[PDB]
Amino acid sequence: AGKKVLIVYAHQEPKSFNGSLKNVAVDELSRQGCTVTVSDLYAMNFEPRATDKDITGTLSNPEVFNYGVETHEAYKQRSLASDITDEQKKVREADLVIFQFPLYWFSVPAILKGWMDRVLCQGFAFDIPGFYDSGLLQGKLALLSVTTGGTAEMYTKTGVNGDSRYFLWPLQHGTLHFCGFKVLAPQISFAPEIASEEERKGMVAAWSQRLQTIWKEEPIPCTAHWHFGQ
Amino acid sequence: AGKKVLIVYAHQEPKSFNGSLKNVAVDELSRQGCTVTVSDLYAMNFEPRATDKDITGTLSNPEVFNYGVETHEAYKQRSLASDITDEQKKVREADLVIFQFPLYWFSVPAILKGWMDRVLCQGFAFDIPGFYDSGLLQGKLALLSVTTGGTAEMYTKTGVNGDSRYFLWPLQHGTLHFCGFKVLAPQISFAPEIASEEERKGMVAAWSQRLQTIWKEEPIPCTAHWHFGQ
Ligand SMILES: Cc1cc2nc3c(=O)[nH]c(=O)nc-3n(C[C@H](O)[C@H](O)[C@H](O)COP(=O)(O)OP(=O)(O)OC[C@H]3O[C@@H](n4cnc5c(N)ncnc54)[C@H](O)[C@@H]3O)c2cc1C
Ligand SMILES: Cc1cc2nc3c(=O)[nH]c(=O)nc-3n(C[C@H](O)[C@H](O)[C@H](O)COP(=O)(O)OP(=O)(O)OC[C@H]3O[C@@H](n4cnc5c(N)ncnc54)[C@H](O)[C@@H]3O)c2cc1C
Ligand SMILES: COc1cc2c(cc1OC)-c1cc3cc(O)ccc3n1C2=O
Ligand SMILES: COc1cc2c(cc1OC)-c1cc3cc(O)ccc3n1C2=O
Ligand SMILES: [Zn+2]
Ligand SMILES: [Zn+2]
Repeated sequence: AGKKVLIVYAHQEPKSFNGSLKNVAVDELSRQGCTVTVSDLYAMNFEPRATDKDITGTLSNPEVFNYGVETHEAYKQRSLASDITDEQKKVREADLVIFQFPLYWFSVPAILKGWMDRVLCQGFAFDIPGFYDSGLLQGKLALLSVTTGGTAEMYTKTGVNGDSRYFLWPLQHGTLHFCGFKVLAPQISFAPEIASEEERKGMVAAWSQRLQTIWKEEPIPCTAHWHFGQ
Repeated sequence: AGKKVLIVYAHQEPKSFNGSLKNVAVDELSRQGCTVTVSDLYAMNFEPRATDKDITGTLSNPEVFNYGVETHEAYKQRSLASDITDEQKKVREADLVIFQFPLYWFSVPAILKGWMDRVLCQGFAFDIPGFYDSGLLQGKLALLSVTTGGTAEMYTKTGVNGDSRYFLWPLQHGTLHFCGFKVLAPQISFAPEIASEEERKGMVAAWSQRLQTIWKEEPIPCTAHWHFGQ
């Protein structure tokens, strides 16, 4: 060994700027000798809803359904639906998880929100006492690669949309950090669509360039102060 | 006369704490003589995924699928999927929209994130320009009614999960304010699974009692400072 990378990718269109950034991630990490896996959520028609279908066979209480409880129990009893256990297997084996998505409403698209809701269950991603620093996925790196509609000016502390780190908190701290990940600095590709075919190629290339030294990188301190303070 | 209310409700179990909060809201608004509609997302089997199935007419650009561009043009042409347009009709008629959901990863369950992704499209909820204070849904009130797993103390600036207002940002500001809603103070029912019987009953009745005077409330100043202080 050797390192393993999972790219969780959430875009409808392979020719898109998200497609290109995913293809460049695959090419470059593959070049370096890395083991690479991609979850293309839309091509998988990945199920985003948290429902009782997520548990196979019979339920620990079919009278009052409690998703958190029943999925925890199904995880321990190897009874989670196979789309979920497949995703968990890829996360278990990965040293680095990259999420590649367009910003939808200051967050992840719903299909990707559902991956997080469904795959990162109690028992697998976290437990009492295994959370934040002690989360079950400790030692793994996570990285957000996000494209925006709005320009970098719009995302400053006194722009319309506030500081980028404001929306990153629920994903980076609330989700990734809670599960044990060390979170690398986000990669935000601002406003690809109102940009020349040449600021674009430079955005794709700095992503490609950045992946070259990805393993030497230091994890951000994932704190309230990092996201909000000075 | 004569207010209209929409409750967008995202929970699997009618007998849950969310279910109760939703029932008391129906009962209380109904008692006041308000017109009440409930979108029960899980029971509608609501589609969270933003796909090309959401447009039924000729695509603007059939070679490269762009979801934001296609749904904007489908909106103006009236070729959006009818599940989207049924929701837009409920929103259009409403004076107040209440979101009732359990916090999933510092945000909304994916089914409800899909509601926001698919229903609040360009042309309907905002335009460029015509957002934030100029958003197209100006005039309407919005309220988040959220239940948590973590306690109020968790949930504080010096607690593990940070201040509760940190995770409201993408939802209150990035989504609702952007579309032009005035945002009412969120209702957060902290840690109902941990609470005693009387503490739960008191939480239900606090919601009930708040709704009695709901139309006399001023919105919050929905800004970086309200969310983040400092
Ligand atoms: C429901 C919804 C909610 C949204 N919410 C927000 C929000 O909160 N905040 C916000 O800022 N935005 C938001 N947006 C806008 C969204 O984030 C952007 O539309 C998106 O990030 C653009 O990424 P893309 O890959 O789809 O762009 P694309 O349109 O696919 O890419 C831009 C251009 O680059 C070209 N291209 C493809 N590959 C390459 C490459 N090899 N090199 C050079 N050019 C290439 C493409 O052909 C295209 O012309 C939202 C959009 C939707 C639909
Ligand atoms: C995928 C996922 C992600 C999550 N992420 C987070 C997170 O990021 N942060 C966080 O804090 N939490 C998180 N949670 C926890 C979640 O927010 C809570 O479990 C949820 O808010 C609890 O609400 P509920 O309606 O399901 O409670 P229930 O378990 O249904 O309610 C608790 C008790 O109240 C009882 N009850 C129902 N109605 C009444 C009434 N009329 N009067 C008195 N008692 C009543 C119920 O019968 C039950 O016994 C997550 C959970 C999941 C499954
Ligand atoms: C500049 O900051 C934003 C840009 C955009 C949106 C939201 C933003 O701040 C909350 C947004 C929602 C949205 C929804 C669609 O269906 C299509 C495009 C969208 N869009 C953007 O370009
Ligand atoms: C106290 O703060 C949290 C509580 C909980 C979660 C995340 C939290 O902080 C980010 C969370 C994720 C989660 C996922 C499941 O499948 C079932 C239960 C869950 N759970 C909680 O109780
Ligand atoms: Zn953190
Ligand atoms: Zn605001």
